[PDB]
This record gives sequence, structure tokens and C-alpha cells, in this order.
Amino acid sequence: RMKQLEDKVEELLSKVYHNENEVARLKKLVGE
Amino acid sequence: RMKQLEDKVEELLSKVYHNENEVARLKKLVGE
Amino acid sequence: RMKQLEDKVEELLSKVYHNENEVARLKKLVGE
Ligand SMILES: [Cl-]
Ligand SMILES: [Cl-]
Ligand SMILES: [Cl-]
Ligand SMILES: [Cl-]
Repeated sequence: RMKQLEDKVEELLSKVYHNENEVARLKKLVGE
Repeated sequence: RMKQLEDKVEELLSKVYHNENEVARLKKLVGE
Repeated sequence: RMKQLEDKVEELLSKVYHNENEVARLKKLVGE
């Protein structure tokens, strides 16, 4: 379970960062 | 702590996916 | 590895919530 967990956190890290970047751009495009 | 961790990753998975979906729609609505 | 994992989930919790809040506002600003 520890390796399952670490693999999944590694994946979540990436998706969260991606979402941060997309939100940053959207904020710019809307002026927020 | 292992069960706490897994429960929390399970919850984070869901929220991240939800955020991905909402961002996808917003990108469409703004044209991004 | 357990402490590394918990520290990282704690950080991901925060970033996910932040992203939720930003998405909520954007949805309002676009009308989504
Ligand atoms: Cl990171
Ligand atoms: Cl997220
Ligand atoms: Cl998933
Ligand atoms: Cl939380």
C-alpha cells in the first residue's frame, strides 16, 4: 500500500500543478 | 496513519478530477 | 516515507482547496 500511495501522490502532484497553471491563465483571460 | 493517508488520497483524487472537469468547461467558455 | 507522504498530502490538500476557491470565483465571473 505504501508504493500505491506514493505513486498516486506523484500523480496527484502533477495534476494539481497543471490545474494551478490553467487557473492562472484563466484568471488572466477573465481579469481576476 | 496509513488508513488516514489512503482515505485522504481517495478524497483528493475526486476533488482533483472535479477541478479538472470544471477547468475544461471554463476553458471552453472563455475560448482557452 | 510515511512522513514524506503525510507532509505532501498536507500540501496537496491546501493547493486543491485553493484551486476549488479560484474555480468557484471564475465560474461566477463567467456565469458557469
Ligand atoms: Cl510538487
Ligand atoms: Cl486541483
Ligand atoms: Cl484517479
Ligand atoms: Cl481538506
